[PDB]
Amino acid sequence: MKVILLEPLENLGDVGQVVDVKPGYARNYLLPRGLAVLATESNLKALEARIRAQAKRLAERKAEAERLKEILEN
RNA sequence: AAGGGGACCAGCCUAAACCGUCCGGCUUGUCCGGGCGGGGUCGUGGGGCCCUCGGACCGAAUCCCCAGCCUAGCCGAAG
Ligand SMILES: [Mg+2]
Ligand SMILES: [Mg+2]
Ligand SMILES: [Mg+2]
Ligand SMILES: [Mg+2]
Ligand SMILES: [Mg+2]
Ligand SMILES: [Mg+2]
Ligand SMILES: [Mg+2]
Ligand SMILES: [Mg+2]
Ligand SMILES: [Mg+2]
Ligand SMILES: [Mg+2]
Ligand SMILES: [Mg+2]
Ligand SMILES: [Mg+2]
Ligand SMILES: [Mg+2]
Ligand SMILES: [Mg+2]
Ligand SMILES: [Mg+2]
Repeated sequence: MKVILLEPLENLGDVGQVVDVKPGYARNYLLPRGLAVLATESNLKALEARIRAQAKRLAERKAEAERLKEILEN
């Protein structure tokens, strides 16, 4: 049962990682405790749409820095 | 059971793709979901989306009117 970790978890994986666990662990532990959500298609693109923003909104923190590394060093 | 002979005869709407809008959520958006509207309905497969071209007949099982019919009756030959 693939689920999306919402927290860095011991020997399981990092936050945002999609790992496989037994169903009982998912519905009776990981899911009612907020530690993860199930890897449905519905909130699978939710994950792709956040890695997207961060990928863009981080490289923008890089593109603007250069727009001054070129100015000031000159 | 197929097949043959007959009775009757009639075919339709939708889900999904893709658009639009509204509302919700807080994993902030090219986000997810819920509505509603548009789209669409097929087996030679069909539909969606993008290119070129071509630009009125059909018609309900729904509604209206009417005939007809039903719920009383009536005329009716000649000792
Ligand atoms: Mg047979
Ligand atoms: Mg027959
Ligand atoms: Mg919608
Ligand atoms: Mg619809
Ligand atoms: Mg429609
Ligand atoms: Mg249609
Ligand atoms: Mg239609
Ligand atoms: Mg329709
Ligand atoms: Mg048809
Ligand atoms: Mg065939
Ligand atoms: Mg096709
Ligand atoms: Mg008919
Ligand atoms: Mg009909
Ligand atoms: Mg009489
Ligand atoms: Mg008499």
